Amino acid sequence: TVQQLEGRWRLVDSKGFDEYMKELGVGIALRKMGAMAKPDCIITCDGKNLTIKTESTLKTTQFSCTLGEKFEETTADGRKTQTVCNFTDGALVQHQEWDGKESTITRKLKDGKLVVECVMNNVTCTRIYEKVE
Ligand SMILES: CCCCCCCCCCCCCCCC(=O)O
Repeated sequence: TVQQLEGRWRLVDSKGFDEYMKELGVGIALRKMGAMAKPDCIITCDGKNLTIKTESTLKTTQFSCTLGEKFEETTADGRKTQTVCNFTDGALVQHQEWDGKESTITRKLKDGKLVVECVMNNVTCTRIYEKVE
């Protein structure tokens, strides 16, 4: 259940994230910030409404969405995208679309921690998050 993803999570490990950002076309300024920020990810749900808030000194982002409904997302790197979030096959899937390109971030609960995987054109990433308190 999506509720099982609720809570404040802290990043304990990252992998492939720098390759992904490169794949998107993000420059060093943001690539360095992302590569060195150890953000907190707060996920809360209300029925079908869902909010994902990212917090760090180097950056703070946040967006809300209703499962199954498309919406305009202003990504941390400045992209406006047509995002849809849908909880399917036991994971939260955040599919993005912009300028003919696509990308999807998948968040799932595993062994007690939140495992976030991002993919774009076969280039992927894997961030592990442990619940705070
Ligand atoms: C932290 C911001 C760094 C700037 C680069 C942002 C690149 C956009 C990344 C968007 C995808 C983020 C999803 C990664 C998964 C996660 O939430 O940790």
